[PDB]
Amino acid sequence: EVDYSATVDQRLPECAKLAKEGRLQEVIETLLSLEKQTRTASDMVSTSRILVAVVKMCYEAKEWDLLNENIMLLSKRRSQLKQAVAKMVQQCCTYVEEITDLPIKLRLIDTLRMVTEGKIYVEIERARLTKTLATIKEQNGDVKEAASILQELQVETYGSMEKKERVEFILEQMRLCLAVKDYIRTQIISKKINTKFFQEENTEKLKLKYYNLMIQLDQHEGSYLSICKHYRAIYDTPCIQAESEKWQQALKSVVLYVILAPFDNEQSDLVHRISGDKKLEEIPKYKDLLKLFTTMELMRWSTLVEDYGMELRKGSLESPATDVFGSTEEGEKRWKDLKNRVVEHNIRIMAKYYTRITMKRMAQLLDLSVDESEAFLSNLVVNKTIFAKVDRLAGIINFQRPKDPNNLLNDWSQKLNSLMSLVNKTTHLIAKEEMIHN
Repeated sequence: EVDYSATVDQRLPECAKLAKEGRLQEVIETLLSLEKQTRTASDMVSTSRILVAVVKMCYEAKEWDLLNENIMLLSKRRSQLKQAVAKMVQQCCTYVEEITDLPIKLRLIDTLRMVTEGKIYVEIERARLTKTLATIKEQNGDVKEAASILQELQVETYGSMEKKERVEFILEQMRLCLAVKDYIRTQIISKKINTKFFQEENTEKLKLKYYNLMIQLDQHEGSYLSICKHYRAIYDTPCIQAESEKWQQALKSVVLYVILAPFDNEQSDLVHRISGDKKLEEIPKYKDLLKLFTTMELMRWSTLVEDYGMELRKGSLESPATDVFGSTEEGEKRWKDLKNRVVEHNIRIMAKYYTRITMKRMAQLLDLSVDESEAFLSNLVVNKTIFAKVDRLAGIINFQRPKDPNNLLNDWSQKLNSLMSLVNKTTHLIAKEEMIHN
């Protein structure tokens, strides 16, 4: 357009000197007139410098009220250039960072966040400023208010923000929600992160923070399998997989949580996947333990305790123990759940092999009293986990379902089919033997 350029180059140092002398209101009025001229001229580079010089002038002179009023007026000028306001806010957030006085900084943050509300070109600043506000509202107590302030920011919609900073914002939102114990909101916010982003270049810190936050979230609910998956995701990070003290702990937690997960197709598949790892040999006590949950035999709770409890609960100096079975309340609950998993595995094995078993023998093999074993079996039967009929009068447990004539005759027919196939295969093998020795 008219390209003022040097016109503001002449003015700005002069008004800066006058401001240092003490004249500000007249000087800021002169810059208001010059800003009007540039804005009508639509000179982006001149208007941005004018606004930046104005806010710097009101900042260096400690004119906090004047700075806030100038920000309000300059942001609200008619047909203001958006980039000029963006540069002005970018310069003002630096002053926000520099200011250490809490009330002045808070008022300046409020003004900046109210002038940048609902505007795309300053969405990043109002984001970062909000983060700063949240920090101020957390280091001074009142974590609930900081969580509420950072929660309303829909950072996933902010297109200009870098994906890395967006993920950092979501992680901070999740951490604040966890700090106020808002696990439902933590799940809702966790849904906003695509885990594939952690397969990219150097962002392993974000991956570790995200998966630790998810571990904390799922620990409260008790979803052991999800916790095991999260720990397995931590185990695959190159940073953790490069230090023994880190990947060993991660894999210890992986094993201890895949064991705690109730048996299903997914749990068995995960156990098989983990057992294929060779790094388990660096921690045999855990590896053998996993083998104990893979073998199709009875395992005794007393033997399991006397062989692994010290290595799991108290641990060793050479191999530190995870917090999975620590002395805290969560550790005690996980220990009880481990005993439940052991007895349930024993009941599964006893259902595969036994057809009928005495309640006394079942209690003896479960390291439980008759009443405790019967209650556990009843709980399993009601949940349709394991079929069993308890003739309590005779103290008998029947794992054998009544034989449908369809089922019996189908077993007979399957035997016939296998017999015929084996006869054919034997005939072919006989033909090969005839060929070889003729």
